[PDB]
Amino acid sequence: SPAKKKVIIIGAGIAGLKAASTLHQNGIQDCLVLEARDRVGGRLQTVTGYQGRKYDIGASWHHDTLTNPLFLEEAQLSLNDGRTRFVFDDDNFIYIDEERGRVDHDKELLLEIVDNEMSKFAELEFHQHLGVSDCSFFQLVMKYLLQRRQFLTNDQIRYLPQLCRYLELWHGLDWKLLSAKDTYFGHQGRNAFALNYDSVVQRIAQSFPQNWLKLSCEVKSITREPSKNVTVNCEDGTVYNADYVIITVPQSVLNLSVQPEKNLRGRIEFQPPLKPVIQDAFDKIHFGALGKVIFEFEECCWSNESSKIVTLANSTNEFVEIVRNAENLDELDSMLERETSVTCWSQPLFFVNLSKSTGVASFMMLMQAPLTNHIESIREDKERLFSFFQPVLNKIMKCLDSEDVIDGMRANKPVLRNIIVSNWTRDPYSRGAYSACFPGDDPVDMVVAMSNGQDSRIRFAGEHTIMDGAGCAYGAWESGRREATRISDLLKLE
Amino acid sequence: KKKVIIIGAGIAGLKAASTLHQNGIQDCLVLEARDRVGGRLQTVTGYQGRKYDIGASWHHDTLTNPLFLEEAQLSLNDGRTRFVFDDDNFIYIDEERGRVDHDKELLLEIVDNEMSKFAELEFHQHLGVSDCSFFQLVMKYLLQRRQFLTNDQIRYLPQLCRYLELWHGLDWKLLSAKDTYFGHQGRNAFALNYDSVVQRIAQSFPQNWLKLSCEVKSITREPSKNVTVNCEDGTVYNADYVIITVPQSVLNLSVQPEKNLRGRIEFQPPLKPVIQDAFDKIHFGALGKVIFEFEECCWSNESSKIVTLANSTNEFVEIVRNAENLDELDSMLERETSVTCWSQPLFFVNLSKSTGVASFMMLMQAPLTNHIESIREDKERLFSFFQPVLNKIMKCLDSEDVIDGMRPIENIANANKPVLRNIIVSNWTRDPYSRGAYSACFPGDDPVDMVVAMSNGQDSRIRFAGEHTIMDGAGCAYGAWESGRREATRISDLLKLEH
Ligand SMILES: Cc1cc2nc3c(=O)[nH]c(=O)nc-3n(C[C@H](O)[C@H](O)[C@H](O)COP(=O)(O)OP(=O)(O)OC[C@H]3O[C@@H](n4cnc5c(N)ncnc54)[C@H](O)[C@@H]3O)c2cc1C
Ligand SMILES: Cc1cc2nc3c(=O)[nH]c(=O)nc-3n(C[C@H](O)[C@H](O)[C@H](O)COP(=O)(O)OP(=O)(O)OC[C@H]3O[C@@H](n4cnc5c(N)ncnc54)[C@H](O)[C@@H]3O)c2cc1C
Repeated sequence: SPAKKKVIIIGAGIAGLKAASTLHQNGIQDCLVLEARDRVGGRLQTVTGYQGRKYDIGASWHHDTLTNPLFLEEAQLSLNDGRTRFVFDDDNFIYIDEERGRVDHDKELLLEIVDNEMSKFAELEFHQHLGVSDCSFFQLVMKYLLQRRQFLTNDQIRYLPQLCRYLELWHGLDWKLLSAKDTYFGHQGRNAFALNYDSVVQRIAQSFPQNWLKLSCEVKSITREPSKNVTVNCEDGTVYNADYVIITVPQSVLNLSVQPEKNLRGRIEFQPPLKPVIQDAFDKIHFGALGKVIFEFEECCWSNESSKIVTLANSTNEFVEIVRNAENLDELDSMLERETSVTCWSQPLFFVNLSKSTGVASFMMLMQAPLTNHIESIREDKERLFSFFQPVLNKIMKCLDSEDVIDGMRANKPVLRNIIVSNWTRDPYSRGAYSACFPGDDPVDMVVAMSNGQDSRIRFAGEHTIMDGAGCAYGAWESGRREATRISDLLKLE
Repeated sequence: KKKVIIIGAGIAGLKAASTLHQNGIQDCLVLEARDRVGGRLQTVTGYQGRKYDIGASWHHDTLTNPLFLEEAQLSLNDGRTRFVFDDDNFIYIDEERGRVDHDKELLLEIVDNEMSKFAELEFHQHLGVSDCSFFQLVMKYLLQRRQFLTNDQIRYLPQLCRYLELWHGLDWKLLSAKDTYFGHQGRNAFALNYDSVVQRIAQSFPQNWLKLSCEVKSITREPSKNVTVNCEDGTVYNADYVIITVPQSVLNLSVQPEKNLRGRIEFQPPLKPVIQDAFDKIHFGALGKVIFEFEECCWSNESSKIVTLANSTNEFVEIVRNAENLDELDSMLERETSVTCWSQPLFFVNLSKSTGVASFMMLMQAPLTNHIESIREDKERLFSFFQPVLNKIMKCLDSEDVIDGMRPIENIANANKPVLRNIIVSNWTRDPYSRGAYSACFPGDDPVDMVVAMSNGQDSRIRFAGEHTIMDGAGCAYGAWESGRREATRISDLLKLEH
């Protein structure tokens, strides 16, 4: 009964899609790509909004364009057909405080400058020196303020910590949940806003046999018969046999495997269960929750000075006073515990003014955990969403020379037509955005256990399974290429 | 006759004396060729009593700079102001285009940042695979990334990124690519009187130790147990240990012919190969300074850091687009003079915003430096040479063209126009006791070598100190300061532990 297959890939995200592509390109046939959703792409998904406008609600950028192999590949194509597949949209950040207004490039505040000194401080804090304890990003910032208070103005002490939190939008984590050791990292060059990551997804998906793709099939278990064979079971009853399998489900979905209860959507029952090294790696790495909100307006009636805008959370002069009077990190903690609801100003938010970079009168906004989890939970209540983001949307329009926003969801004033929201934390085949470090996490344990496979036949691919480009679309891509190559060679020696 | 002999009263030599004294060492003296202390640290006085550091000006790497932290503690204790954090957002000016900084369409700072990453990736974990000139490195980048750069970015980015010339005091075709990018361990603090630092240390040991105008010309280390030193005037001192702090450039004369060169010291026996071979790894740049003193501030204090970019050409762009490789671009870059204020980048510190003084402190680099210090006394010519960039700057700062008021001919209808009252220029390249600014790398150079050679010393008795004898803070005031405490400590114990 079990139909024979050379290789069976679980998940049609970019890792799985590139693993299949690699296999076909290497002359391997009789393979399959099992995907639980009714589409390919995984965390790469482009959606349609007001008037046919398109937005990437998952990944949006090609990072590290200096080294990024996926980007380079895409750039080569565009060098021939002259087609526009991406656009370099890095720009000078505009920072907005609710009270003070724009604080970027300010001749008195000089925030970007002290931020740079802070990064250096963090680097001098962990780089080189072995054995330093980890601690949260927030605690790292307080330590910086404490040690350098003699060289900072009251305004810098107040607004710097809030401006530094834009890093929260790189991890999808609040600074008190984020590992200080993982916060900073060098970007290998400018980023490139993909103009349809779906275009990248379809190009790869289409580079191999289409009857290889099986959508809407949710894998529920994988068994290794200690006799060169692997049994896979789709929920739709079908059973398969294969020499090899490449598992590319999110680290969060795979986690479900090391816990009791098998009736969880997306969970895969492994027999034998995943090795202890893999099991144990889950206690040393976690998952962040970066989310997106697409604010679509009728037309562009605001300044297009920049395509990057960050709204700072609220700060107070009281905080400055506490920093001035604290004797040590211990007292600052005590004094800081000063005693109410969560508003659009309770945390930083990162806005992408697509008007300037793509010409579309819309804003792409990034949010972090825990806000992401609350906002996605009420993803349906548009009225409530507008109320929540109304004050910061207004403050932006002010700073960008415009009037308060008008709710046109059902000539001189910005009219909001639609609001789109990500759903990654509530989606069972997602359960979050991507791998992230809580203080104490060592991503290396997971990368090592994943790339060494459960055994010779059961392998892993995905953004959480590799070092360079970890968490990125291109890293997931490379991992796909990594596992398919190892298998092509092995089979090649058949 | 003496226990320790310190040659040079720069900050390296003065710290070394301060230390020895701090460890109760007796009978030590400081021999300085000049008629003052401070070496490359010199604060001069100009119009209306304004003071300027014509040598070192900033405390670099304030996060780790131990000299700076010491000054900071002093300030915490007495409230006296010893420095100010003058880092600021740079204003970049092009003769034709005007301001090109923080531009919504040019975004030069962002690509310059990428430019920096690329440089790290090229020399990263490769053992520094064959260095080239900063200029060459920049061309590689332009070529390899042209597909992702606009025409104007290709034109102005190379010019803007040359601000790095003012950090080395070397033009981009003479500068080592591998050493072009530095750490910058935190903000910089402008010393509000480095003379305060020099004075403090000079006053921390026996005032009778110092001997000014004493040019040392020969250091003889007899296989016995004492060293012999003789100033040019004839006086000969002999001591247990000797800490030589003269600048690398001067020390590099000991390995040349003709002991008639001013400053050159004759070693007996000669400097071992290791040391002499160290000088083969280039070194010594020529950062220079010009101070423009105005009657009063009549320009906008938008920033305290202004950089005028050297002229560029669209013709250059066209060539980057065409070249098919590094060799074709290299040769396709053949344009067949005259040096003007626009032939190189110039760095202007607008002291009005940071220190409330109506002056500009301008930094220049080799080969321009030597030419400008050559005519330092020709005020009229100095004015004509920089007049165009000065006006270009004043225009951008919402002011008028400069008026020459250096002579006793003041006017009354010039209250809205900036009035230049005086110009002050350095003389480091032409001063025999400095012969340049400080250690620097020509492509192919390797500082580690001279550092180890100097650090190791000629022997347990003939030691070295100075901004070229250390790794952390190399070429900086604090590096020289530390190197001084270093040799001091060693010699200290070798004497304290004895009897
Ligand atoms: C909001 C957001 C923004 C992001 N922005 C960026 C960015 O700007 N740049 C960047 O580089 N990265 C970004 N990322 C990360 C990037 O999207 C991911 O690294 C990458 O898409 C992960 O790819 P993958 O192939 O490993 O996994 P997917 O996460 O691609 O997983 C593969 C597939 O497994 C399927 N699957 C799960 N369970 C089962 C099952 N039981 N049976 C069958 N199939 C199953 C899933 O449905 C999924 O399609 C972002 C992520 C999010 C969530
Ligand atoms: C234009 C300029 C700008 C600078 N800006 C900065 C800055 O912003 N920040 C910073 O950290 N550094 C700066 N520096 C560098 C800083 O000035 C030096 O690192 C430091 O002063 C070197 O100190 P030193 O003690 O090693 O040498 P000096 O160079 O201090 O040398 C010591 C002494 O040796 C004496 N000497 C030489 N030959 C003989 C001889 N034969 N006999 C007796 N005595 C002799 C000299 O006259 C001199 O006084 C700058 C330098 C220049 C030229």
